[PDB]
Amino acid sequence: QQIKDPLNYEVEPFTFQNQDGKNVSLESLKGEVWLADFIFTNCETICPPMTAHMTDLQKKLKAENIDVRIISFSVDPENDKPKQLKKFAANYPLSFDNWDFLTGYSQSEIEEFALKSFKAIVKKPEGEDQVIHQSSFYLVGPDGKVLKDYNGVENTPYDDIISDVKSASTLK
Ligand SMILES: [Ca+2]
Ligand SMILES: [Ca+2]
Ligand SMILES: [Ca+2]
Ligand SMILES: [Ca+2]
Ligand SMILES: [Ca+2]
Ligand SMILES: [Ca+2]
Ligand SMILES: [Ca+2]
Ligand SMILES: [Ca+2]
Repeated sequence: QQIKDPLNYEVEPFTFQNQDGKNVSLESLKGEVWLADFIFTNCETICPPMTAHMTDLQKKLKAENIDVRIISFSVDPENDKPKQLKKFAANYPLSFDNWDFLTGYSQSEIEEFALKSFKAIVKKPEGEDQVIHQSSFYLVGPDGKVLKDYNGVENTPYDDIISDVKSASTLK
């Protein structure tokens, strides 16, 4: 199975901090397939579904014994410190074993990283957000190129994403 019309976007170099305060870099992800999304922690009124979907994705990949990493980038890094990241994650039955939630950057940095790497327009919350616009899941290959995007908000094609993770792993 060969991966379709790959997006081939180049993820910019980065070093951010995870929920345990540990450095995570693009370089550190070299040779690994991974999945990426964009989240914020501060929502009383309806929280977006992305982390819930990603949680069920994480479970499905664990069940097929698939080597993958998961990265969630914060889009409100001023509020989302490593402790807030932990407390958010606590609302979900997810494992940190192959998932990092990242912060340690300004709003400007992440906005520009997201536009260059993923062609995504991210923004701060207005204290709330159902979802404003799409939000997508991205598949990144072992050499740091974005290969595919998927809808993380509704009707996530879990089986397609799993099949693409397996194919992106090939020949290594
Ligand atoms: Ca790097
Ligand atoms: Ca940095
Ligand atoms: Ca940093
Ligand atoms: Ca190096
Ligand atoms: Ca669920
Ligand atoms: Ca791995
Ligand atoms: Ca905020
Ligand atoms: Ca669903």
